[PDB]
Amino acid sequence: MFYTIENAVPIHLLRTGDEFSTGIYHFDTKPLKLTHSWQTNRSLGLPP
Amino acid sequence: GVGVSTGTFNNQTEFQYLGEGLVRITAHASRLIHLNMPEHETYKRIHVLNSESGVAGQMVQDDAHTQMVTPWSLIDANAWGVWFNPADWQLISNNMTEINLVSFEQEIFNVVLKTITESATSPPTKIYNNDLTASLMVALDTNNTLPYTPAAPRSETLGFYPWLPTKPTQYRYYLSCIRNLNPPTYTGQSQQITDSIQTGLHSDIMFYTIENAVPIHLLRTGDEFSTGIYHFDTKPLKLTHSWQTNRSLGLPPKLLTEPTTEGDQHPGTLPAANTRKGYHQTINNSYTEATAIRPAQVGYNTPYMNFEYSNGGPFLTPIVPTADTQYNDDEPNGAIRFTMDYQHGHLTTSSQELERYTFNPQSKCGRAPKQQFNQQAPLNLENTNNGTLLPSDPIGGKSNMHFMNTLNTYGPLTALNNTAPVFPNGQIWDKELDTDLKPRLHVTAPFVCKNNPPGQLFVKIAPNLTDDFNADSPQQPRIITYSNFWWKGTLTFTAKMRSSNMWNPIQQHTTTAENIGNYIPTNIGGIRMFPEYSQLIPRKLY
Repeated sequence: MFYTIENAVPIHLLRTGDEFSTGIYHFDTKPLKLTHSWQTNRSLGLPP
Repeated sequence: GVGVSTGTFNNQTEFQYLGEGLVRITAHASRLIHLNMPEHETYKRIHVLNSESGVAGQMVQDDAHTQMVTPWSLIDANAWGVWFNPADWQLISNNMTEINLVSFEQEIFNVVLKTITESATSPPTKIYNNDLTASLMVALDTNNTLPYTPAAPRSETLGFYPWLPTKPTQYRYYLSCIRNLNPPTYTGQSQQITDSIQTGLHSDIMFYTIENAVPIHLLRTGDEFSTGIYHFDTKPLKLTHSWQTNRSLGLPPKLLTEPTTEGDQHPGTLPAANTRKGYHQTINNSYTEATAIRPAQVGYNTPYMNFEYSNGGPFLTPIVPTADTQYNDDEPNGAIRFTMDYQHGHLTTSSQELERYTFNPQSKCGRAPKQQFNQQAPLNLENTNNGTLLPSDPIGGKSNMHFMNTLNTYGPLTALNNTAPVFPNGQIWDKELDTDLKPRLHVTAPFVCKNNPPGQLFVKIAPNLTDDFNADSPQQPRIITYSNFWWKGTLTFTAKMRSSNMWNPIQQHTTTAENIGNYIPTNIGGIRMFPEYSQLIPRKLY
């Protein structure tokens, strides 16, 4: 697999007075939990 | 509303048949519940360390952990025995190909609270009054804030009998442990086993309170209460068993010699190996059945009797329960041994308490490790004691631990089957483990709620304070009180009828003059509810 920036993507030239901006990408991602579980098999269900 | 009944008793089993062959199995279950006044009005955080836990070998016997003992009692009816009776089961399993959870609703009624006054006038006489005004506390954790604790796996469900009263159990959940058992031992050896436990990592402490997380309804004799009407979102359950194994998948090799004499004795002949044609997931120009291309892996060996150890301690690594092979193995095939109770089957009368009985699902998948084996590099029909691992080879130097004990064959190619419904002690639905990645099924029960599971029903007798104040003191004294209140639940399923496709008749559970005894009372009033196979209808797999 031999890729080339030049060969696969259009390149913008920028002089001091120039600017550039990504569009606005939207993610499609499974939300991330900010909580931790603790229970282990020895802690699941109805205690004897 | 003192002298008026709030609800109604009904323990009928309605089987509505609809178009295209579906059925609205509606199970009504009523039962007279009895509740005693909680003996310790507080929330206790107890540990548990058994002498047995800290001994050479007896590690498997470890019972350590921490309990949050609440003053509340729980009403769990999640267990087949609650809803159906022997006949019901026979019908459903003998004729439905699949069945699924639909709606469920409980209802508590005809509450009655009772005071008990002591009269030690010579012989200890008991006087029973009615505290018309006292109340019965009821709480419904709709959102499941309180830790889920199915009763079924500890036969602490409601009584599988409509004509017999029953008791709800003490609600107590698990709390973080920091169990220590280093290091494992073996029956004989002398070593110093450290056996400790200290309430888990602070960051993992979960201390719930019925009072703090759920609104509680007070109920006086004339009061009533009812769950809404919960709807399940569950993967339908198959009531049929597969049989085909990898040695029974696809196009059987064509024979060249059909027998000429009656009897399963005389078989047919297959052309020699070599001359056979087709795919091979091996090199040798000879195509054998054991070594033949199959769609996938039906079943899989799960390292058996393996004990894993995480914070809370050591524990057995669960195995998907599937039917045993002709070499009744069980333990490696996750068989499930239930223990009955004077209220969940098992002759009410019998002198000995509880019953045994192990269970084996019908779907054939399981294995017979005492048979399995491995060969090296280019296979080679005709082993090399050196290039062949056997079911009797010493692993890691121990003369009885063979490779199978450590062998795990799970893979993308694995095709597996779900647990089976176990009438009656079996659990029915189950909450899903809130982990980022979920399990493909549970062993506990066959139904796992995709959404939020039905709510836990809590009960506790309202403290009947005396005149000897409260507060400004440890444990408060109160009038001895108790309650008799009825309960009615309505569990609704959906199932499909079966149909004659093949030529031969199939399995079906029936009455033999040698078992009716089990479905008939005793000359004294004994009743049994011995468990029965389920999923007894044959099914193609490929």
